[PDB]
Amino acid sequence: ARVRNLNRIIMGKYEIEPWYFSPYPIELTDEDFIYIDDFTLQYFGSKKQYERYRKKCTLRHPPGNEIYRDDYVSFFEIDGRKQRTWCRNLCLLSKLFLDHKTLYYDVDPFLFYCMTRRDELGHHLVGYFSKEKESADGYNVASILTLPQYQRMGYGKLLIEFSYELSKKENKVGSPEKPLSDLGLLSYRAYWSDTLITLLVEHQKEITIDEISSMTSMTTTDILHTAKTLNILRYYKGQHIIFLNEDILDRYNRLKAKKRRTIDPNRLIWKPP
Ligand SMILES: CC(C)(COP(=O)(O)OP(=O)(O)OC[C@H]1O[C@@H](n2cnc3c(N)ncnc32)[C@H](O)[C@@H]1OP(=O)(O)O)[C@@H](O)C(=O)NCCC(=O)NCCS
Ligand code: NA
Repeated sequence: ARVRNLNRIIMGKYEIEPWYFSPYPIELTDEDFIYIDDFTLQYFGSKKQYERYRKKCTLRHPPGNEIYRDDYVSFFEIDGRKQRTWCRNLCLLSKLFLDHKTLYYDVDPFLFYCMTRRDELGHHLVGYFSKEKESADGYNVASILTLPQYQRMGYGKLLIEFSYELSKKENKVGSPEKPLSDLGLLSYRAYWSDTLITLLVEHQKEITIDEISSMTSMTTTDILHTAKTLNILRYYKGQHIIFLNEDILDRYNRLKAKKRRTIDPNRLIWKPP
């Protein structure tokens, strides 16, 4: 009698191996897989069951409002209490790639921003980030995930950038909830670095902290830590600023050569609470 652990999930054409344990309310059996519908995120212990439900009429994108949509990606705003089942299913899936996450069942306190790539085949959920409706610490991101099959493609950077666009529209500075996983922190540092580097070449050669905070919603702390790592912290005309140098132009051109996608602030049609 084999009592196996969840060693792989079937999502679309991908067979994915979990990084961490997730509290799926499933029976332990001699099999080590479950099916995860790439639309409803619902889980099944048998291909047959998955099949039965695949046939039923359902939307082909996240159950939320599409508040951002460009030729590359779309962002859907989902309210936990308004879509408990779907969101609980999203947290269960997310917990497979996070060392720690709050009780997946309690989704009412969060707002979920899900990102999709649109193909001739429709919407494909590639990542998302959650956010506390009310955060005592002003965190603008609770948990953030790029589905593993789509990692290392720039989507995570898009997710972080979008989270900052909400904060800008909200007229508040924000920072991701601490502590961060090594993966998340390295993604954030790359993002903070690319942002200051782009601001210094496309906006102004010298920028004060307030100006950077105003244009990016980044916190003083994250701005200063980033400016120090790049060695661009200086004092000019009475206040601390970040300045442009040769290394920056170089890094910028390299970044640009990578021809990456970004978030167009003008395409965010959204009003904060
Ligand atoms: C942290 C996380 C969101 C990052 O997401 P991601 O989709 O991999 O992020 P990005 O792709 O934007 O990261 C940029 C990296 O992708 C690489 N990349 C992007 N497009 C590429 C392409 N076409 N060819 C080669 N590399 C590419 C970048 O070069 C960069 O590599 P580097 O980090 O060594 O410099 C993801 O690892 C994740 O969901 N992890 C599990 C959850 C977690 O730890 N969350 C943080 C807790 S708050
Ligand atoms: Na996080």
